[PDB]
Amino acid sequence: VSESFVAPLEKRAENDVPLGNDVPIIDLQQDHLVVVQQITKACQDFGLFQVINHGLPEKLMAETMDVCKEFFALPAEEKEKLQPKGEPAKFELPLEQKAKLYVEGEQEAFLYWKDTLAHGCHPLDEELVNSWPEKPATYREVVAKYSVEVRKLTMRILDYICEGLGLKLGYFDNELSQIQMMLTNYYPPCPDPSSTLGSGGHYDGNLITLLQQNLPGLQQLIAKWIAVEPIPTAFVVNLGLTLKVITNEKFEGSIHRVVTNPTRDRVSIATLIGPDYSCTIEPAKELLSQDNPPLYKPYSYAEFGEIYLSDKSDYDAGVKPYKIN
Ligand SMILES: CN1[C@@H]2C[C@@H](OC(=O)[C@H](CO)c3ccccc3)C[C@H]1[C@@H]1O[C@@H]12
Ligand SMILES: [Fe+2]
Ligand SMILES: [Sr+2]
Ligand SMILES: [Sr+2]
Repeated sequence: VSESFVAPLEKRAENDVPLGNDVPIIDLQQDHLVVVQQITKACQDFGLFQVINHGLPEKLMAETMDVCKEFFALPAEEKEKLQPKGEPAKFELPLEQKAKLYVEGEQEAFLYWKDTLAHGCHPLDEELVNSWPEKPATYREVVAKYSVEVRKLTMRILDYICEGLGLKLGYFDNELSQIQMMLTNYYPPCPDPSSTLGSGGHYDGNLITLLQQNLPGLQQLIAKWIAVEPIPTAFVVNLGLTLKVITNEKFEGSIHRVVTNPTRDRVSIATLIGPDYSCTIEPAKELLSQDNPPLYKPYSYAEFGEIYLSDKSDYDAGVKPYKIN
């Protein structure tokens, strides 16, 4: 492969990462309190779990994966229409909600073996959807329905989390969940998987992420890496760095990466929900005491975002400047 994609030695993936047998798989059609308790335990101990019987239509999950795969099968001439000034966009602020193709990497500078389609999804209006891909013809109809359903499920999970923490229901149903970025990630086959990464190890910087996958490649850091079993009808829930801060580290964030495959391509669909760039992030005051003093000072989400997107020297580089006590 091109030297551009060669990861530094220490960041390269080992060839035989074991299945995470202890990744919680949570049935949302259990009794209400059982769901609250199992979600709370997974958030406290792991920061990554799967949800099944989650109420989002399996047909809609299949139709969305279909139209996302159809998008990445489009010819160059169509994909150029989402490359500002002839090039993929960068994950840097301002992060606009109009649809673009994105390149990603670390600055021993290297690129991730990944093409990403990203756009905002909330609130859904004519202007936003008109900024989405024109092809395939059904993308806008399908992804509009998908985005509304994934948000519905994410807000249910956040309210289970509220009940587990002892926060009032709807605590996150405000500026803290105003941004909904849908990242469709395309990992083409890689001739040298031993040297490349689909994505380096990271927390998602936002509040919470729901991830739809049907093929292997997602791994979690627990410093042992484990493989997250693809369940095509499930969502992987990744707790974000923002939720780690707001819970005053009562909850773990998900540190995850994606490895490349030499033979087959992979598409994943990540719905990243989190604060507006104008938000102030701090540990929830309702949970603080002399026994539980704040571990972070209040900070600008915009200021955090700039560091999070640029500085990859450590997983929590984004929040290091705001650590106290
Ligand atoms: C692999 N990268 C990581 C970093 C990057 O994430 C983002 O762009 C999110 C989008 O809301 C973001 C969160 C907080 C602040 C700013 C930006 C793109 C992908 C994704 O998995 C994360
Ligand atoms: Fe991620
Ligand atoms: Sr180009
Ligand atoms: Sr347009």
